[PDB]
Amino acid sequence: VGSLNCIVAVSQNMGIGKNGDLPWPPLRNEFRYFQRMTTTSSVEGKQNLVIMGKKTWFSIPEKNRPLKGRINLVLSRELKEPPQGAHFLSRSLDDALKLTEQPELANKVDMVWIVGGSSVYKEAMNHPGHLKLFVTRIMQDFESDTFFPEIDLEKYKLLPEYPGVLSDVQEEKGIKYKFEVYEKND
Ligand SMILES: NC(=O)C1=CN([C@@H]2O[C@H](COP(=O)(O)OP(=O)(O)OC[C@H]3O[C@@H](n4cnc5c(N)ncnc54)[C@H](OP(=O)(O)O)[C@@H]3O)[C@@H](O)[C@H]2O)C=CC1
Ligand SMILES: Nc1nc2sc3cccc(CNc4ccc(C(=O)N[C@@H](CCC(=O)O)C(=O)O)cc4)c3c2c(=O)[nH]1
Repeated sequence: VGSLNCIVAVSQNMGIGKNGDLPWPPLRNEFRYFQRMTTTSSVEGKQNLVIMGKKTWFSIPEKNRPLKGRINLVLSRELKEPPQGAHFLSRSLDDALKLTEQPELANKVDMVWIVGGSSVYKEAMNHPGHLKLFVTRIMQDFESDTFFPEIDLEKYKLLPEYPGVLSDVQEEKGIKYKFEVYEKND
């Protein structure tokens, strides 16, 4: 199995969600960035795995679930089976990551992408080991009811470049944003 990664888009006040959707109106190229990052696999005959909490799964429009071209794994202790359209169900992040080492998935999975929400980001974000964060900084405050956990910059180094990530300011619908990649190894 290849690298472990989180990806998120976050406002200045560290918001990621409001009322089961995003705090901001749709940013179509930002959404395409998420698709591109999470789907593109650096390894022949493998695809990437996405790990998400149950509310994040249900926050994706049903037409667009599962996330195509990726293996979709949902985290829940209440569900008894994967939701309609999802591929796997685990009861803890440790369990999900162990599952990628089983015979079913060992040779199928390239990158693992944690796609939220707050509790799985926080646990992944303190998982000792080599981890990257792909963070879109939405450069405005937006009312939110879900937030991204604190990024400890002593351990997460902001990388000064990364191939395939644009470095300048982006703007859609009057909203400026920029792309960042962080890396820790501990
Ligand atoms: N801006 C962005 O990049 C993103 C925004 N979002 C937004 O965030 C919100 C959804 O996030 P959030 O509310 O944090 O909810 P989550 O997606 O984390 O869902 C929480 C549910 O997932 C299960 N769960 C979470 N972590 C684990 C775990 N480690 N092990 C087992 N089960 C787990 C639980 O289900 P159970 O009770 O069944 O056990 C829990 O009640 C929405 O507003 C969405 O739009 C989400 C992702 C990214
Ligand atoms: N940087 C960032 N991280 C995350 S992490 C995360 C986890 C859950 C939800 C979101 C919400 N944003 C979405 C929601 C759905 C889609 C979707 O259906 N996408 C299709 C293709 C897009 C299209 O149809 O062109 C797909 O990937 O094929 C794309 C983006 C995000 C999200 C985010 O918006 N941005």
